[PDB]
Amino acid sequence: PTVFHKRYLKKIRDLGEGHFGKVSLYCYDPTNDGTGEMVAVKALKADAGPQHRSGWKQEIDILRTLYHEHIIKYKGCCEDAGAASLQLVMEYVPLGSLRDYLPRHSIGLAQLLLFAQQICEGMAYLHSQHYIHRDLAARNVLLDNDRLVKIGDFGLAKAVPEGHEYYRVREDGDSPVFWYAPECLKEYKFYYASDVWSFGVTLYELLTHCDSSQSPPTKFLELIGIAQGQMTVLRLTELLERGERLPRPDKCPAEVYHLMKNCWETEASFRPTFENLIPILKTVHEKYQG
Ligand SMILES: C[C@@H]1[C@@H]2CN(c3nc(Nc4cnn(C)c4)ncc3F)C[C@]12NC(=O)[C@@H]1CC1(F)F
Repeated sequence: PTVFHKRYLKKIRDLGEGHFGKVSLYCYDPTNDGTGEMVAVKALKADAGPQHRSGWKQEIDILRTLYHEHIIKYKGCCEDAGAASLQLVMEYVPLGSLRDYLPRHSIGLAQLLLFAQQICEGMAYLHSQHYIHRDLAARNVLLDNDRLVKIGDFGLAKAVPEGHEYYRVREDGDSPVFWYAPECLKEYKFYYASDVWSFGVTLYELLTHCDSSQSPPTKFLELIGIAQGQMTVLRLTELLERGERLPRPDKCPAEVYHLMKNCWETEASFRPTFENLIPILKTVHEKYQG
């Protein structure tokens, strides 16, 4: 409901961008004095079509309903007269994404497990509100302080229909395939369990400290190869169906790797839910925090 008046918005730097969206940091100063609040502003590119324009409206609506300690804070909207859509004004998360953060900050296993737990809390919340995320990756997890993590982007989030257990996707070129379960790649259906597979990939990223050479696209493309034309996805699907998985990250405990493998069961019904993961991670965290 909060309206941001464009006249007090001053652009500081870009925070990120995608094919149809862009996030920039702004100081919102209705005085030009020392009370200026830092905000993250997501805008939809003016050249986006009706599909993305309606998806944007839906994305804005999704963030307005969402309220949880491990979900980025919705702040308000304002008129993007330049793009004739609204702008999503959210809180500014200071330390960035774990993808930006982890390669430069040697973080302990215990803090990593705490992040993992917090991601599950935020996700079990999203799923209780009958929404699937569809883009759960370390790049979408913002670090507030060394003990507070938040899911900070919902560009692909969708409402799970009333009499349904999954959503029909209709796959595109922007689809994060290396974070996707077999049922997503193959049957074009995204379940609540499909987000759990993606969490297993995010957990692998956390345990590799988001090292680019150890990344899911890097490791999967090494296994599939690159002379494989129009068949990266088919070859990814079949390696997953043969039981092939991302390797065990160096210094990752065997029990935690087992948990990652359990999130990556080929059979979606065999995967734990996020509500199931919370007591398990709470307990594995305490264990390594000692
Ligand atoms: C979580 C992922 C990125 C980064 N975002 C945010 N980043 C921050 N803090 C921060 C501090 N340094 N850095 C680099 C980033 N605070 C709030 C944010 F909302 C939102 C976002 N989504 C996007 O960027 C999508 C891709 C697009 F459409 F722009």
